[PDB]
Amino acid sequence: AAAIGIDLGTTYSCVGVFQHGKVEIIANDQGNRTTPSYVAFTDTERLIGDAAKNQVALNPQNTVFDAKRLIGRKFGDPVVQSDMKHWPFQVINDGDKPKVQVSYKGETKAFYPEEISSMVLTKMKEIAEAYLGYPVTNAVITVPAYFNDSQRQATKDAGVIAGLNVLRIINEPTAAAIAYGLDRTGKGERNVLIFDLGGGTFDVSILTIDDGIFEVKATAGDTHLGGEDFDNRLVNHFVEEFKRKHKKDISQNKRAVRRLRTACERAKRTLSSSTQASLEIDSLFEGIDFYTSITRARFEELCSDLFRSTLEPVEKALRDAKLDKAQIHDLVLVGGSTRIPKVQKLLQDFFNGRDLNKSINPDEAVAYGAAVQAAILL
Ligand SMILES: Nc1ncnc2c1ncn2[C@@H]1O[C@H](COP(=O)(O)OP(=O)(O)O)[C@@H](O)[C@H]1O
Ligand SMILES: [Mg+2]
Ligand code: NA
Repeated sequence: AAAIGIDLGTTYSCVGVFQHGKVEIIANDQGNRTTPSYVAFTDTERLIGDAAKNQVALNPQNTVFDAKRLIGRKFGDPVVQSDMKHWPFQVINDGDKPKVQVSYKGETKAFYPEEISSMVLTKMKEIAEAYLGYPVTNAVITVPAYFNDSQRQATKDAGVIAGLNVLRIINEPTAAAIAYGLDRTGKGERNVLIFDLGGGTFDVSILTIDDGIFEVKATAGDTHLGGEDFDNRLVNHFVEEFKRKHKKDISQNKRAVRRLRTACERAKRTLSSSTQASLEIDSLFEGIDFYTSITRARFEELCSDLFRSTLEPVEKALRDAKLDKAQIHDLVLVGGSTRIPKVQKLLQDFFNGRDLNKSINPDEAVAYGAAVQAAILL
């Protein structure tokens, strides 16, 4: 019975399995190799993953996401108080622990963050079981390197609730290094920089590896910079373009904006491989169809300040680790947003033309390494 490796992401989760000498990343019901970390409650159903994200415009108060920002924290934690103000769902205090309160099957219900995350883990477990054809019970789950003991415990608890035997909780940047075989060095210190630009967060880690032992030397980043911010820059551009062309301001209509945001996230992905993308949304606002386009160059201009800002935490991490650029042996790209060509150019230029490790889809690298580690531990 194969053990699985699970990246339980802030915005997207991913599951892999090591089998027959190789890692397979497992696609879900809709054919997608990553799954949104969303759960929604309706009058009749609990929806998890793609199905939950796909109805967020319809049902915002009862569609939960960002549980990883709450997990293992206390209600009065300044991070929780601050993050709350930008979620459409209600967070309440039950004994200084946060709970999310929703309507389900006509009743008010409340769940701890680890219960919400357990629902995402259940889906990841089910996706794996459908592919393997038998039940899976053992898993490695990853967490950010900066998670404390309470956040690690709560993550393990989420796995227990989902029916998993959690073999180990390992750090995300460590998992990514393992995916590339960087744990095998021989004697001698190797310094690895993991540049992880995901959907909601930006993490830079410098690892030193010595005889297969990992040390985290420095971490930096920004817990509120990621792909979602690039989507919002596109949204704002198109709200303005709609206002010009149709002299109407859609910004007040929450449903129109959410539908526009969905379309922008899709166009953004297209711009990683093409130089132009089309947007076609029927009946966006008061019956008006919005059919337009955007070039890669314009997208890069709209986000240029955000892209450039990713280099300051790199500089900071190097300083805290007391390392020069030349002393970094390997650069590893992690996170879906590192597929953006301008982000790759900025990092490569900053490192004076060095190669980037990017042969493993960056949004899959953490699950990949977790899967390798799971098989070892079994
Ligand atoms: N081809 C692509 N081009 C640009 N951004 C992408 C692409 N594919 C995925 N993304 C972005 O990656 C982000 C999710 O990153 P990921 O690493 O999968 O999640 P997490 O940060 O939750 O671990 C989303 O913002 C998504 O739009
Ligand atoms: Mg991630
Ligand atoms: Na992820």
